[PDB]
Amino acid sequence: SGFRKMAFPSGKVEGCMVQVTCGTTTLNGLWLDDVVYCPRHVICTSEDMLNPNYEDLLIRKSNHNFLVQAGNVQLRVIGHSMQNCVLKLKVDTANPKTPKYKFVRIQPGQTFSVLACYNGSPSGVYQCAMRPNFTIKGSFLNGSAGSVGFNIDYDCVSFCYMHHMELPTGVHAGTDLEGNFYGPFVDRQTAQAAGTDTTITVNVLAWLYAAVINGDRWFLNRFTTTLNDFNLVAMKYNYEPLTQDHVDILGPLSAQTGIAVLDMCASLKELLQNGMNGRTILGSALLEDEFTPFDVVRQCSG
Repeated sequence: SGFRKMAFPSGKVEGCMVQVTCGTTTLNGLWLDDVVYCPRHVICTSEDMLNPNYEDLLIRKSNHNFLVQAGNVQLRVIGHSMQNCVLKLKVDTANPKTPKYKFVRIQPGQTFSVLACYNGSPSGVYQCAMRPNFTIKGSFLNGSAGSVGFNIDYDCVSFCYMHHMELPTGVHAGTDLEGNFYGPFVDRQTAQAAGTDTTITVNVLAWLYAAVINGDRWFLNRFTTTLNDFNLVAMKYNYEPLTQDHVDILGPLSAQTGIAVLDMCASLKELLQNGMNGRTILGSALLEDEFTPFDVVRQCSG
């Protein structure tokens, strides 16, 4: 029993982490086969980040200007190109520790693990969600750019995030491993406010089911509700609409607990309207929305 925010084991990703320096900026790169992926603002000085012409800055750079280090060992760069907001550095040595891997672009509300790095060296791993406004609430310091987010199926690593930017409000923005940003953000130091965020309703419900499985049951009321009536109340508290697809995803958790999804919705309605009255659920005093139905199944019935 018990329930915690759990990341995937990072080992397979740790063996891919390298350090990339170009002139004076230093950050993290991802080494798969004979290519190193990193954020293109490795070629930016602090000055020209306010509005950079990436094409103009890159043309002045040689292969030899890219200093790529895998621990101690230097890696000779023999080619470079720019794909959207990432750089692909071809090296003459393929990473012997390359796992089986995919590149995927995830959906708002999905979760993944982050291996935060500095100077190519992993420092910690944590779990977070892609917010509905396409930010992530990470923990990042300066030089963390190039850290990646991922999921691990069985032996296969699905890379879904590379870190680029910190927004003035303290949330973070990045790309998939093809260099396309999530949401309307750019790797320019200008004004770019996040959209207003919302709560990931399907995740809150999954976390309520996890509570029941572990034995926190005090919030279960005796009522039921329609999907439309639930979505009217969820709208008012800034919750994402719940769809029949979300209801279908919650099915196994419903079967395991004996509680129909619309019944759990009625219980969550009451929590929304009345609050928690100073009680806790799975050790938390607020409604947690960064556990997907799959994270709940992985940790409870697994």
